[PDB]
Amino acid sequence: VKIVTSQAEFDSIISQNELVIVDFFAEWCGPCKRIAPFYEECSKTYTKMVFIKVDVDEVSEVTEKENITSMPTFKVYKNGSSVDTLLGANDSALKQLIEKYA
Amino acid sequence: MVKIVTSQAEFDSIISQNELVIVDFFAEWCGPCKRIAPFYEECSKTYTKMVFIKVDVDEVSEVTEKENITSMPTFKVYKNGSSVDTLLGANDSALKQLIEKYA
Repeated sequence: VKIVTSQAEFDSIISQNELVIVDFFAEWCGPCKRIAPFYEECSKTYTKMVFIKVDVDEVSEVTEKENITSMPTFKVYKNGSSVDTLLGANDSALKQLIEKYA
Repeated sequence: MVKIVTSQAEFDSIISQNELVIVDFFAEWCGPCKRIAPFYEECSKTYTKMVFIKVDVDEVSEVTEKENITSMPTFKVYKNGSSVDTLLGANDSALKQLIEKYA
């Protein structure tokens, strides 16, 4: 699962893929680490969607622009725009979000 | 997509008609078991080399007593009809590791 290291790379991936999900994680956040393996797993089966990760401190610029309050946050983008957004680390909840779009 | 096994005969059959079987010993009274269910179902979709089954410890008492299941949940893997590895607890990272060890 691609970890995005810059604004440019974020803006680029989101703009030239019709379906992208982004997992806003951080190494200081336990729940994020908990759900990572499940996220990795889904990215394997739900091939209609591009899976990326963004470390909220690593790319501050993107977190402040995407307005992230709690941790983790999963946002999906369709055609370059924010469409759905889920807060927290629950497996079934995240499954339900992904299936909504693939 | 993950068979719930409802009898010892069926348990025995699957274990013996299949090269690799992983089994998730769950129960409806066990919170942890319910949490890890979606990950297990997901894994079954991708790690196709291996047959995933669930067994409810109380529904199939005879099996849980024979397989000597103490903690909940328990995942066992079987290669060629014999118990080969067993993981206790509901940890996504750990369960992945166990499955990856065989597919």
